[PDB]
Amino acid sequence: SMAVKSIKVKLRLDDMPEIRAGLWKLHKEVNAGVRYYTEWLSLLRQENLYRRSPNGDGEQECDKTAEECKAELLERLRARQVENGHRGPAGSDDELLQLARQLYELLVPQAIGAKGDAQQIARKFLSPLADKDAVGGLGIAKAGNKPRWVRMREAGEWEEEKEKAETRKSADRTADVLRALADFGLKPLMRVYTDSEMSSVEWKPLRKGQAVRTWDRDMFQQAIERMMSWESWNQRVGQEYAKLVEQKNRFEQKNFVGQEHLVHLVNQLQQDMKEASPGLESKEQTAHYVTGRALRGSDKVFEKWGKLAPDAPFDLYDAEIKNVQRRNTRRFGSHDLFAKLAEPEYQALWREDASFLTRYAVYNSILRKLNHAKMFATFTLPDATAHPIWTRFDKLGGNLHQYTFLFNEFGERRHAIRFHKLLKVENGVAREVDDVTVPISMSEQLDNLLPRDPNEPIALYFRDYGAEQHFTGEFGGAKIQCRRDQLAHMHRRRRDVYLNVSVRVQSQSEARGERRPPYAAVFRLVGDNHRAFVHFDKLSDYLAEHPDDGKLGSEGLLSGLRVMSVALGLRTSASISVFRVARKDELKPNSKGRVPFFFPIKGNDNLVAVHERSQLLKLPGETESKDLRAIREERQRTLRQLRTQLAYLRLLVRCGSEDVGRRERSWAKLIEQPVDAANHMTPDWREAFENELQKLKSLHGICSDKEWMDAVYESVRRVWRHMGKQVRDWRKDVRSGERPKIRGYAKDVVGGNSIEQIEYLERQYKFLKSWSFFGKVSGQVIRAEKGSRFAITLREHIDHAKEDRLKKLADRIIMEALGYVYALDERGKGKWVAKYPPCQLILLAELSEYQFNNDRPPSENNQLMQWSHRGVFQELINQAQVHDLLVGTMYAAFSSRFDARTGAPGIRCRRVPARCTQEHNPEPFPWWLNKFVVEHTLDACPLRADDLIPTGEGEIFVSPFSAEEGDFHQIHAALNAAQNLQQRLWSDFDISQIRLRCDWGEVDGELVLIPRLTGKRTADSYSNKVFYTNTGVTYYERERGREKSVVLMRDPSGIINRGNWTRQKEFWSMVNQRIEGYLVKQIRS
RNA sequence: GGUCUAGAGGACAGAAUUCAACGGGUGUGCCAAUGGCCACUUUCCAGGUGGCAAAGCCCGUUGAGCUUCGAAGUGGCACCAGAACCGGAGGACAAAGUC
DNA sequence: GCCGTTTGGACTTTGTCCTCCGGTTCTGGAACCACA
DNA sequence: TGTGGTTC
Repeated sequence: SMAVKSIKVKLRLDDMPEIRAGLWKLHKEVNAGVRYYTEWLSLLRQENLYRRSPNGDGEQECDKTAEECKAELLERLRARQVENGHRGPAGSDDELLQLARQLYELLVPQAIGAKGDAQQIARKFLSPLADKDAVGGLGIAKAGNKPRWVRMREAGEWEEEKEKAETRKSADRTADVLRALADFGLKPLMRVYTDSEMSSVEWKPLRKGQAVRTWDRDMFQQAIERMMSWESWNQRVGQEYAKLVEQKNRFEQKNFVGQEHLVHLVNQLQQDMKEASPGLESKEQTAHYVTGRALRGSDKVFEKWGKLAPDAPFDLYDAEIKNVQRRNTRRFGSHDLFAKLAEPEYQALWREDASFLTRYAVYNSILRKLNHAKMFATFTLPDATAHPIWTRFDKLGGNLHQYTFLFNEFGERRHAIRFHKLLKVENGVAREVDDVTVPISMSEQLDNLLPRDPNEPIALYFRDYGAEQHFTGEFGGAKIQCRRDQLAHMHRRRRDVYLNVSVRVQSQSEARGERRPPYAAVFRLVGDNHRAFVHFDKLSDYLAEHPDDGKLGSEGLLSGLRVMSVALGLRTSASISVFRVARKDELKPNSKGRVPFFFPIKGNDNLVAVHERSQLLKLPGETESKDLRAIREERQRTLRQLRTQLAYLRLLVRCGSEDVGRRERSWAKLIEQPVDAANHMTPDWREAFENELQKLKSLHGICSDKEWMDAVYESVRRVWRHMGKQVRDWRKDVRSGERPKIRGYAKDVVGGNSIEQIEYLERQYKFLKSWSFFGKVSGQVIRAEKGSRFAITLREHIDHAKEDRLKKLADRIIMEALGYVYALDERGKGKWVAKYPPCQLILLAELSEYQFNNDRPPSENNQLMQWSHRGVFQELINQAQVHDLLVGTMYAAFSSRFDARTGAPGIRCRRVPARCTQEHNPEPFPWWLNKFVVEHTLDACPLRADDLIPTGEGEIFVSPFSAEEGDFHQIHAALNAAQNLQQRLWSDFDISQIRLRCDWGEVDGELVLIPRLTGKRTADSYSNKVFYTNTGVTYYERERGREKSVVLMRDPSGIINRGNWTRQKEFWSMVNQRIEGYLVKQIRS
């Protein structure tokens, strides 16, 4: 309900090692206590425990079976009866096992599917289970917080709330289980950890009537928490595994019921390639099974195969596969699969049903995921070093061991933390102490915290650049943390210790006592994806109640109604456009009186959405220039040299193979061509590689096998030991190298927080991994060892690089939404200024389904991980909670392929750079300019500057503007996609207005396309309608309601095919003809 | 100034372009930002492990020298965390088949 | 023809190791009454 | 604004 934030603080423990040792001892004690109670709960559960399987990661073993638990549980219960001196009934084994299971389901209600409060369960049971004289859980004690009906009776009147206490107390089996434990001599079931032989700490003596310390209550709660969440996963994993088995059986008899002979044929196929595979021996059940990844682009190959003869030779089938791969090498599948599918014995898989293999690929993915799906969640006890939990500290006034944050205890910014209870270790003995004041290391992050009330040392103020008034906040719970790397170690040194303080920050809306900001009732956010929908009924009154008054920054959220759409990307991290809800009674802009761009709003005809500003929120390093382009090439010069040198080293190693026909085909690739025509290698190493080749050329065929192979391996050592020194010097220049470093603020940097700089680091890790695992023996596999770590310092740097990019991206988006701009003065040199009124809503693209998938090529998956847009989406929701900013998503299908102003479909294009058209020393063409010139054969055509090149992936969106051939509307692709999200917000857009999936069928005697009713919007418009044709390309609607489905497209602007419903294939070829076909024809002249 | 609208911090192209003392401090990190030496890992490179060492770092002041108008400038940025878990995919190695 | 993204290299199959990205389930309390 | 057992 309230924004919580963690500020990690470091403790200066240099001048007091007796307290540093006490904190470490306290950390070991709390982990040992949690492990004691967690182990007790696992025995009361008396079910199977599963652990991580060694000697192979994947499956899971049975660490402790149920009979082992029940046997060990009974050993403790019987020994406890003896320890309590029980003289009454001992109870049978089955009675004690049922009582223990009952108690477990009260401690962890998630075991049976119920809900449980970890705070209140641990408070309710620790004393009744560990205090010898406890009366809690029963109905005897008069203490405790008054019930909810007693609070109403005294103020706020009662009748129904006193009934709910009784009917809930009737179904409360706590009193009977505790009395059943008492009758069996188990009145103290477990032991208080601090008051037992397990702890060697000399704790403060127990008070009268005290048996449990505050430390034990911290331990017992953390044991219930980890137990509850794990039990919730046991139920969740079991359910999701059961749904998989149902998915498998509900799929065979619902997809290919009458297609049984094809299933037997593809099984022969999957085992045909299984035997004829020269790769590694198969071990998985689904090995060589037909997957969707291997069938990538099979739709194009099958249509091109249908236009052939079944008895035709291979090459015409094979060259028809090569053409599909050449069209785009990235979105292509397996050549060998299509090579075997062209064989006449397997042609029936794609000839009869052209969609069978993709259906069966889904069935194979269900088979593989079912073979790896777990049935139970692994159970791992806490460990002080391996799997640590952290000792908690309640705030001042809490019920646990508390702490105060001391502002300026030793200086201007020298803060301190006073632990009211702690441990102190002097000459090996651990001793509990009181009132320990510990200074804090300097933290500029702590400068955002200011004390609020002297009488209450919990209140604070919270600073923020995007808030003119500081937020009111309180200190919360804290936890003592140590570094994970300084944890498994022991040594004999005096280990940094941190305190992780939770800060609860109150937003400006929450400070006024409102559940939600007043503009929250205008925007409906649905689901976890925060799908945004506008209450068009209510925004006419909101503008009357909240008129624009010009207040900037965080002071203008209650005046006006603005929305900022964001288009995330890789070249530019964020592209934004701001719109304002205003009456159509407007006027001309300040500059040159050009009517402002606006969108109509559904429902309200008096109100529109006026465009305010559009910007590219480029993180540092996302710029480009002549000098920047050169430095970025030089920073990877030696790296790209060593990468290609390694590729030719492996070619030389294959020449030393024991397989005649491998070394001969490999030795052919070395002597047939020159070594480095592209000059990608270093000069000196290339010369050494040429010497060994010409040396082996004077021995090939002349010498014997075991004498030639011996020379090949000796020439590999000389060249590998040579390149080894090159890799050594390269790394020396990477860590210790003296490259220029920025001072102060500066735009146009080398890498900064750009995707390229992170991949510049990733490229170094990929090569070093390839360099260390490079094998000098041909055919040997070298993988990492079962627990090794590689490039620890570089890997942590790449992760810290992505973490810093993610947080700075979300902050830029929010600072812009709030209306703040970081501007330079050179007399102040950069300062956040409130320049614009704020936006109450940040509109993102709904991309929850754009996840990593095996169907996508591994490159496209790699980009999605570099991008990590879902991480940007979650970081925005976190940082926006304090600023009362709403973050919502919009249906993003075809957001970048349709015009935001016109509505006509378009093509992403690039413009020719002037480096390639200047007559004085022209630079070579890029990759996209070459592919475009090759497709249309424009070698003798002179390109000009800023020539549009339709590539389908550029940063410039081009759409036809009218029937005039060449009349184009050009705009930034990311900003067009950003404005499209805005246009869809105010019009209540649905994909059914542009795209429709249909199936053939009979309705009124003629063959027509029946549209698929997906969602209530599609059913509201096209349920009673149907589409007919005369040519098969342009469809028209009626009013009555092959085997594959047909997708219909529509131009809302009426420019392409007069906005009639068109088949998807011909529709986009018409868009291509009016853009690509025109630009190509004009270039030819 | 050329190109392109959204008319804005507009967008693409172009032309243009650091020491030294002393004092204080070193939360987690990034910005061209990945520490150094020695030893061990059979062997040289990579990677790992251990040890050692001084610091390297910022902030302030006083001096120097740079570089633009005697004055100014020689650092900026972001930060919601903890534990366990279940998934989703990458990376590397070898063989084979492919633009 | 491809929703969303768009890198120099791109693509598939087999097994086995290290890493990263995404999402779940718990958490980072409150308050009364006898104490001596 | 105590703690420690106890109830919400």
